[PDB]
Amino acid sequence: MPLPPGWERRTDVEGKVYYFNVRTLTTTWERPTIILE
Repeated sequence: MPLPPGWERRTDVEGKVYYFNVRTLTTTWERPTIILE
């Protein structure tokens, strides 16, 4: 499960990891899939 450029994964104080699509500025609990359009 690769992370295409423009994807970052950040951990919150809760110990949770949220995924941020930097390209569209989206904060989601969805693992970076093989390309997202």
